[PDB]
Amino acid sequence: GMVDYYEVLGVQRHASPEDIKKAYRKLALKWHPDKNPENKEEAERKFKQVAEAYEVLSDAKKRDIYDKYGKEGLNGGGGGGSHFDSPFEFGFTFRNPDDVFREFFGGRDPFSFDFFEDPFEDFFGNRRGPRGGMGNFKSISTSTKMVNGRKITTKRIVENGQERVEVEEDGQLKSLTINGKEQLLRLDNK
Repeated sequence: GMVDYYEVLGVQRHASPEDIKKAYRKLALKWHPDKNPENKEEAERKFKQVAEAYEVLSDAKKRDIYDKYGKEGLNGGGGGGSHFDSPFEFGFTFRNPDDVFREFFGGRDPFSFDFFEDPFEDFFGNRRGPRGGMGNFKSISTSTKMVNGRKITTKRIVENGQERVEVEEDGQLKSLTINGKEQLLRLDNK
């Protein structure tokens, strides 16, 4: 009948490889972890499914199998009674969906721009930019002590060459300094 991966892509069984590429790219954005983190439940599940769907469905070796079977799947060739040459299952494991998207996109929004959607030009940091960026951290020094029953924690965080000191008391930020310039926390109403 049809291959379930088509339903994952949201297309018809007669969709071309190029149309598979379309759905793949579109859904890569649509259900991207950073696109819809609010519904991470539906997003994660479908996002990962898209990885599998694309990789397998787009494989000519699997298409050969599907053509033999008639898109029947379970023992399709036997049920249909077909006689075509096809590749065999050799105990192949499942691939990390994240690695799939890493290969083809880099784990990033397919429809993003390096000149317009610059991660390092984002006040809020909703483009995988600095301020919590992986590989951007040089070194973090953490030291905690007890003062009059109070938990005093000081963190020296170096990121992108910039140093910021964070001093907390019982889990509450008391002082914050950036490159020797103390910032006023009263301005932070987030």
